[PDB]
Amino acid sequence: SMQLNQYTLKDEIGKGSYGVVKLAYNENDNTYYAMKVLSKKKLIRGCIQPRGPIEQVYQEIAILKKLDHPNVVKLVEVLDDPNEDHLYMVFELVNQGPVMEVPTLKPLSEDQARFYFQDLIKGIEYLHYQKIIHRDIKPSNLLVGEDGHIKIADFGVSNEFKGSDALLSNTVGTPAFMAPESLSETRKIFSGKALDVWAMGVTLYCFVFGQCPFMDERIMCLHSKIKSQALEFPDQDIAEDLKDLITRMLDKNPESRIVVPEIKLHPWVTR
Ligand SMILES: CC[C@@H]1C(=O)N(C)c2cnc(Nc3ccc(C(=O)NC4CCN(C)CC4)cc3OC)nc2N1C1CCCC1
Repeated sequence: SMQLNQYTLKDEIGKGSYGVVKLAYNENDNTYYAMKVLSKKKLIRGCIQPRGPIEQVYQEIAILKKLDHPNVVKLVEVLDDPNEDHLYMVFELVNQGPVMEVPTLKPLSEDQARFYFQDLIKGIEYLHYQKIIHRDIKPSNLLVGEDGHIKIADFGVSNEFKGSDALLSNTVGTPAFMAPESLSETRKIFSGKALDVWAMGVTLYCFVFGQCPFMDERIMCLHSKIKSQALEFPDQDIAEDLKDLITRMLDKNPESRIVVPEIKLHPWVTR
């Protein structure tokens, strides 16, 4: 292990382009946390020129500091010495980790999917209320806590807006979960809340089938399938109310796509 202020850093629980995540034991309160460790030098290294990479991280932090909800992760501390390369983001630990990796041969049951989907609705409703568009909803960003409920993580590409919805032009997120309106070659403008609904719909399909509705290892071909291919369900066999709900979330037109208030009232959700 190693010591970092009051924390004892232990097993590595994650890694990515961002850096790494360590299990961190706080010696003052005898509690485990998740510590994301980022290198400023490594971060330095709809196609708008975004703000710089360290600056994106501070935007993520600013968003996380506004959020306090049982189905959203909780940032507790940021350590950022101006004379050090590393930035540390300390979160409350979410015991059981990501709900699933996709693809998997082990999909969730319909009832287990409903349970988590209800948590996902509650978290997204809260985020939208707080004027945050998440932009990277997918199963691996939904963490299962000790109480068995999911929490929405990874606000790395999330947007904060003022007014009734965001007006977005940047094509960010995970390709398999991006909505068709975000994928035009033509520079255009799209609303944010519907992006999250689309991603929820892909997520729900993944929950019950273990594989995404649009799949291709070639990202260019994946984008084409999302824009042009009709949604199809395998033969293996889900309830018709579930197919209806997924179908409505995966409406390619964001003007007619189901909205969160309606999702809350859908038969599959309320049973
Ligand atoms: C801090 C970033 C983010 C967050 O926002 N919070 C709050 C968070 C809270 N708690 C966790 N917890 C755990 C996450 C992953 C694991 C785990 O078992 N990881 C494996 C280790 C071996 N490796 C080869 C494959 C992965 C265990 C966790 O808790 C015991 N993760 C969190 N994550 C991330 C979610 C994926 C990476 C970390």
